[PDB]
Amino acid sequence: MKCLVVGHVVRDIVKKGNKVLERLGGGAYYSALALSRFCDVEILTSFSNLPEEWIKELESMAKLQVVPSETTTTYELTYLDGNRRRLKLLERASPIEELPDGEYDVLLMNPVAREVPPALVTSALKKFPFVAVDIQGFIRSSSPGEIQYQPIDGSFLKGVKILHADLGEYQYLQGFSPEFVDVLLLSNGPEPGKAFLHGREYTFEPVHVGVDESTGAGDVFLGAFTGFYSQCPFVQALKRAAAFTALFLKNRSVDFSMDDVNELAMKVEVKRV
Ligand SMILES: Nc1ncnc2c1ncn2[C@@H]1O[C@H](COP(=O)(O)OP(=O)(O)O)[C@@H](O)[C@H]1O
Ligand SMILES: O=P([O-])([O-])O[C@@H]1[C@@H](O)[C@H](O)[C@@H](O)[C@H](O)[C@@H]1O
Ligand SMILES: [Mg+2]
Repeated sequence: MKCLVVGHVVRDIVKKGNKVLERLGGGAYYSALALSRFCDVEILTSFSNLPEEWIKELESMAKLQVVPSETTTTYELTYLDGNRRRLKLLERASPIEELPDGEYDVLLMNPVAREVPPALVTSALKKFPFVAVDIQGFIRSSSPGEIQYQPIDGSFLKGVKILHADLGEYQYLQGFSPEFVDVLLLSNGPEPGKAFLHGREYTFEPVHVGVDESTGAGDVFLGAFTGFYSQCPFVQALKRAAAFTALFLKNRSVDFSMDDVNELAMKVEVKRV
């Protein structure tokens, strides 16, 4: 397979206690990282400058298509536990307005700062047969600071194959019922999550891991699920996505074997109804 992941790569300023570091982040990066274990990935993104080593990391995992920009999207993430976080947008790269006219088995739209208009999802749903979406960058407002949320109508998501939102993000979605999409992944950090298959609800319990931050969790979970769902029954795909994401969080990498994923996935609880 061949997939296109769309959205800004980010200069993350990660703060955990009194400690601060810069690293590569973004929905596009993290979702591509997950999908790189399943397929050839390309990333449609925008940025201005990034460190040579970060550009090498991206180009080792994916072909890059970069919309010119004079700015690079930059977020400060402050972690008070592993999941409870403050996000502050410091800088935003150029919007993404055009899709390539090549042919991909999967288009995954994962913006972080309103860089993908709803209109582009509608274009994508016509020019491509399989579209997956993370909602995060659609419900955030675009201006600098502590992030604000804006509700949106969900009707444009009809036809989306797989959609992911965490619990706090979901409440800003409206004109929306889960059956608008083939699979809704509704996650809640370390706590139990929900998955809907054609609107029928399942619950899942993630693998317990002790982490000082969870940056990229949702992106990896969406990316890995999209990969497993293409080659596993629904439930198994859910379990393997959870396990993969759990391995990513402690390894903060995707440099573990698929056999370990499959072993861990056996222990993930999933219930129907
Ligand atoms: N602290 C954690 N411990 C164990 N698993 C986690 C943790 N945080 C996230 N996960 C896994 O990642 C998935 C998505 O993470 P979540 O934090 O819900 O999304 P987002 O990063 O978009 O907020 C969860 O459903 C869970 O499987
Ligand atoms: O943690 P998560 O929900 O997968 O996604 C995160 C984005 O919401 C955030 O804007 C970005 O700066 C991080 O690098 C990461 O991509
Ligand atoms: Mg998220």
